[PDB]
Amino acid sequence: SGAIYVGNYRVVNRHLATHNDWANLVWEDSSRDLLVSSTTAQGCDTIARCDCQTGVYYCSSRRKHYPVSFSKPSLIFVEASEYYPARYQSHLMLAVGHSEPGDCGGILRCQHGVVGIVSTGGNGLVGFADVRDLLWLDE
Ligand SMILES: CSc1ccccc1CC(=O)N1CC[C@@H]2[C@H](C1)[C@H]2C(N)=O
Ligand SMILES: [Zn+2]
Repeated sequence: SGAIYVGNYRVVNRHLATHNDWANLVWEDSSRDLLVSSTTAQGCDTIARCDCQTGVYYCSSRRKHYPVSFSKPSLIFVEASEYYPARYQSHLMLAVGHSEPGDCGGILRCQHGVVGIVSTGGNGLVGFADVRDLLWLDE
């Protein structure tokens, strides 16, 4: 679990979105595993606007942060899941690193701010859904 709080928006994994997230829906993209809902309180997270390929992510299954190198956002095999079936996540970045399913929602950050959230992985990989292209989150 986990979310990004920026302005009057809450960014979560679409597969973990709650009833309240869907009742206050702003945008969702099944192909990206993202959902953005509106909030009453103002969030103070900063979204990164960059092309960094290195950062640090939080891994709840180890209670640890790990530094990683990750690929640029691209279309990639997501193993047909319970929430979804086979298809290629768009805007997904991969790194070598530990992850388990509840790891989804952990934040990946670079020196510029939030880059994305854990969204795929397995067999020694970890996938992050990029949010740097969502320029509207800042307004
Ligand atoms: C960190 S995910 C993971 C980690 C180790 C082992 C297995 C997984 C896979 C997993 O259970 N997933 C959650 C639901 C859907 C795909 C990934 C998500 C998507 N974005 O399509
Ligand atoms: Zn950066």
